[PDB]
Amino acid sequence: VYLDRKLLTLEDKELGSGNFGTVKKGYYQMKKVVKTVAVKILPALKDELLAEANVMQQLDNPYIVRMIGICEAESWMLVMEMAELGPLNKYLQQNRHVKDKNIIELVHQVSMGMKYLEESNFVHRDLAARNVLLVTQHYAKISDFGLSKALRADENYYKAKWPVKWYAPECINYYKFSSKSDVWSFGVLMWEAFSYGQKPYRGMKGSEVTAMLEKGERMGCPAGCPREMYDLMNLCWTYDVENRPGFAAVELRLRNYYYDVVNEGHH
Ligand SMILES: COc1ccc(Nc2nc(N3CC[C@H](NC(=O)c4ccc(C(=O)O)cc4)C3)nc3scnc23)cc1OC
Repeated sequence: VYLDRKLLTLEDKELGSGNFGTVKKGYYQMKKVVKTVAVKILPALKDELLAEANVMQQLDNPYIVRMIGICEAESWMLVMEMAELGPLNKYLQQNRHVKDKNIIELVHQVSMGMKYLEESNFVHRDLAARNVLLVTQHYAKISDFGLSKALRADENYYKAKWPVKWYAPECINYYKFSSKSDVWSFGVLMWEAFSYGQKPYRGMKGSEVTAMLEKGERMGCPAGCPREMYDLMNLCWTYDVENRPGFAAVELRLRNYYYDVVNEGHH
């Protein structure tokens, strides 16, 4: 898990920054091959990066960004496998030609990764289109585990600036974060994807979003988004935690609809 700084070569330019730290492109000499990497570079900030690394170490799924390891040099560094195409929202903003079938493919991949995360009893707590990274146009991975929590053996939730527009009502009202709250976030992520990376709740303050949702109102159907996918969004935005679907149910719906669209394409 502990990497050798002299086997790591970093670029001068920066890729971008998340909630904390800064990410640069790099190259790491493995056992034989050289691997292209994305490297998060920086007392509280040190522990946050190590907690993020601790979460990633425990995860093993094709639809989740893999950690290569950590290194304490100029600063603490978190070395991850590179996803070359970057954040999903930014990609779709630059590529409006991307077909509806392709969007379904990508959000289904996210649902598979989240089904695994749910099974593993980890809550992501920051699921948004910005935190889905593209390996290719047809391969998405979940990233940015800086706010993620391993659930206690005896509880199905974690009790806690917040990304309010992605948060379920129980997160706001009770500070409770579960796989179900991740499902709510996933609904917002779906809306973002089908809106080609547009920000949700445009022009609204966090408090106004909370007020809107309390009234039972939800964001409208994005232009060109299939009704079946908008229906799934709304299901993810079920106010009641118990009645809201888990990721097993969400993944199955997406899987089945994706196959329907693949079938229509062949006809
Ligand atoms: C195409 O450019 C790219 C190519 C590869 C990558 N690749 C990668 N970037 C990042 N970071 C994690 C932290 C950085 N966040 C933002 O830059 C950002 C973006 C958008 C919003 C918003 O809309 O709110 C917020 C934050 C990006 N992490 C990993 S892990 C494996 N690959 C990457 C990134 C590119 O862009 C950063």
